[PDB]
Amino acid sequence: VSLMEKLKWKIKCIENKFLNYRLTTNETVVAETEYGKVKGVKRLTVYDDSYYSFEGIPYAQPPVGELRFKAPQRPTPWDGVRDCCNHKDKSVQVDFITGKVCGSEDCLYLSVYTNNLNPETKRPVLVYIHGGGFIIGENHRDMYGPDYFIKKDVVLINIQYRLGALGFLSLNSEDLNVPGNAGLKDQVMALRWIKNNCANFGGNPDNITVFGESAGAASTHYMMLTEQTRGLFHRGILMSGNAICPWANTQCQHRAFTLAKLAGYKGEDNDKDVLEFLMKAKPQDLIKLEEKVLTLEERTNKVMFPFGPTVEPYQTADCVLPKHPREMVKTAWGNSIPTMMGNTSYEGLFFTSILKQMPLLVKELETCVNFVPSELADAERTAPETLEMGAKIKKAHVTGETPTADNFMDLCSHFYFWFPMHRLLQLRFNHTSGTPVYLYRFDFDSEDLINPYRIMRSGRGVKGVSHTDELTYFFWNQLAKRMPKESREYKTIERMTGIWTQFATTGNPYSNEIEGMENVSWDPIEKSDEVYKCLNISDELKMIDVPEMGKIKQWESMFEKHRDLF
Repeated sequence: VSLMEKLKWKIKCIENKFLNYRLTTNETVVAETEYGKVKGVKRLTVYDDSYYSFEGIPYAQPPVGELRFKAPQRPTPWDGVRDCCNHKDKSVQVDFITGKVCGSEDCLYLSVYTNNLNPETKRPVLVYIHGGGFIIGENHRDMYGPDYFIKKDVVLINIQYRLGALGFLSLNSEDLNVPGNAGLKDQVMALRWIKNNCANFGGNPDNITVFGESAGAASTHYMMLTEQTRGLFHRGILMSGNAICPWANTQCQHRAFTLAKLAGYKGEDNDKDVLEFLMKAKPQDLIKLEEKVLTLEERTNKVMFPFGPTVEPYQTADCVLPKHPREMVKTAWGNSIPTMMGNTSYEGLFFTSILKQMPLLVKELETCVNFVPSELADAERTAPETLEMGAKIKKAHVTGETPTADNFMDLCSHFYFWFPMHRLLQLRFNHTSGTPVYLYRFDFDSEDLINPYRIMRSGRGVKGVSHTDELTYFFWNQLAKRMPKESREYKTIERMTGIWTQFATTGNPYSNEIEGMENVSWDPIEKSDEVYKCLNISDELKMIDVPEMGKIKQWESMFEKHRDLF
């Protein structure tokens, strides 16, 4: 990331600190939790609203020392008042602006926000799980500010969970009790804390919505798949992702050794000696080296991250993913709760940055074999069957004689997002009570209001609605500003938070108290539907047929001779 964006960020960081001070009040409050009392504080928003803020509530034991890489344990109760007027640190990770490691191993906290601590009726409980590819992210308000949501009458909660190798190391040896998915197991324990404590903040424990975007979307989906959380929450919103996206799981059991070697380990590939080294290494050193773990083969086959969600090699008490995600949909309690899913209108436009450093990636579209789903393609991607699937991909996205950058980013929309969405819907249809699923397509483009991910994807002065462009209209961030109430930006904030809160409350996303939904008749998807219908969210709110349907079906035809793998 460029030196200018670095200094610009440094200055906005300094601004945000002083703003946060100014926006604080002296009105402190105390709430009960099952672990003991917590002291929160009231804060202001730039829209002259206010909210109670409880930050830094522990939901797990600090996972340091001997607890590193392990499933989380319940925190120790205290008797007195715990100070929750300040945010805790983020999970150890590489900062995308600076490039330096930041954060701490002590990161298993959550934040509770609400405009009213003593509501006359118990409120909808909304739980946000952040994305960031399971390797970056945080619940700090400089990134996920509750300022928009607190205009509505909900309780909003933002969790953290362990990222990267510290969150997702996995070892085969059953004796060492590092099966994997510790970060997911962090999410489960936060959910249980939210179940049992949200009433003390005015929340309805029988009306909880979990939602997330990107890796947060796949997390939300994982929380709907596992037996560990059955009945815990009642609605789900999958924003740009789910658990069967190609990036959303990987078998990483051999990569521990690679990571140890990068970090100075001398010895042989056996799990015990690997684990002992990794247990004593500096967290920052482990996180800094994660970038180098993936081989060239793996990157070529589109493996995006070294460590992440995985099928655990042996079942333990806290086990979360005991089979491949596709197999879990077939037995998932979450299949029978109201669900909303959706994508932006140009998801893959995100990858512009990566394309500018690697122009060669656009030649991959000449045969498109590297984009054939892994479970279908051969090792070298050279088999005649593979070139044949590759061809079907190429006819779907290459518009001219020669492949373009837009063809590429278009393909990525489908490879990483639409096609996995299509596979999940169809699969879910086969194994469900018949609760509704609603589709949206976020198609609103503005550059007047942005979020920090635009800095990352080099999204300055680039038209189209990329992956994460929608977060801008849900949370406050330190790049935001107060928008006039008549602006298209402000109106979309109202519409977006309105719909989400409407769905959180009723399990139905439609309301005519939302401006622009007058002629909207938003139906759920039926299995009988050959074409997906979704609410397209732009300057106007209009029900349409999913524009990406034709390509979606083209991708499906790769499974013609392999329908059981669909």
